[PDB]
Amino acid sequence: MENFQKVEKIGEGTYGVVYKARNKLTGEVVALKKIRLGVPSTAIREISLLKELNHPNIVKLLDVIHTENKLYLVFEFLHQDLKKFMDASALTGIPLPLIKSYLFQLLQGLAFCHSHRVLHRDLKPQNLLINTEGAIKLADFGLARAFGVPVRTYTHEVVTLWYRAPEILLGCKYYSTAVDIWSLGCIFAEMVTRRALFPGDSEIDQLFRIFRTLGTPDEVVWPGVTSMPDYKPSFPKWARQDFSKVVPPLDEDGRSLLSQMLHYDPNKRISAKAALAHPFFQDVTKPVPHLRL
Ligand SMILES: Nc1n[nH]c(N)c1/N=N\c1ccc(O)cc1
Repeated sequence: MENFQKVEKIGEGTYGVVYKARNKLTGEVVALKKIRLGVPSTAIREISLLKELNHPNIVKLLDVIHTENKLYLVFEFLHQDLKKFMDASALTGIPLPLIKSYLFQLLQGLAFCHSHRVLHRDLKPQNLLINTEGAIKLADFGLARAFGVPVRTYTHEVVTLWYRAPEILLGCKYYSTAVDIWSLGCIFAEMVTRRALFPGDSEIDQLFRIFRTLGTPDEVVWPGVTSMPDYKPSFPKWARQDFSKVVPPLDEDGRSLLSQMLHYDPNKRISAKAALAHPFFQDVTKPVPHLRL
């Protein structure tokens, strides 16, 4: 604050408004997130850890400014998010090579964060940001654990459930890096089909949409599921569909990979590091998007 000229709003994440801003010294143009709330010290301490978790696929946290009831996070500015790009690209879709490049890069971002035991917990197309040179980067990494995840944002807009892993929906309190692999799998499926995979509009709806596509989980596919807090014996028991029906026209390597990322059992679900070795990525390249900013 003080030091920043606000130039436009670009965002209203769960925790507060994001503005494009110019630093009145450095020249530099940044995204300034003004987080509403003085400030609880554990979150300060947590957020500050984030200043060292740097990777070319993680949106750089430039500075943390704590002043009153006032927490501003100053990030690297990128000029659009994947949801806007997807919307823009709807008539033809994102070309597969670009989809592949984006998935590859996000997995790298995740492998990095995961290797330092940092989870995102709330990946969604809105927090995947892209630039003109064919990069894509994860934003808001680590903010969920620092703060919480609320059911509504500061604006009352509802927090999307569409990318939530089933172990979170079933009440697992101590979930793992696997939850980000689930989310990125849903996002990969959405890029390919141009439709969200599981667009739930409540927690039961989200879970039943998952069950309807992947089969109601049981003790066979997921040891320990029926003991989870929010598991009920009364869930309907739906059959698994083929992936071939779910993500046409993804090829067999794509489908193989997606299936591994969407394993019910978080223990069996593919890691980011293992995903990077999958044959899907054998012919990966780094195309430039056509970007109309
Ligand atoms: N549109 C954008 N360009 N660059 C950004 N960083 C950006 N938007 N949003 C965010 C959102 C959250 C964040 O932690 C960082 C940036």
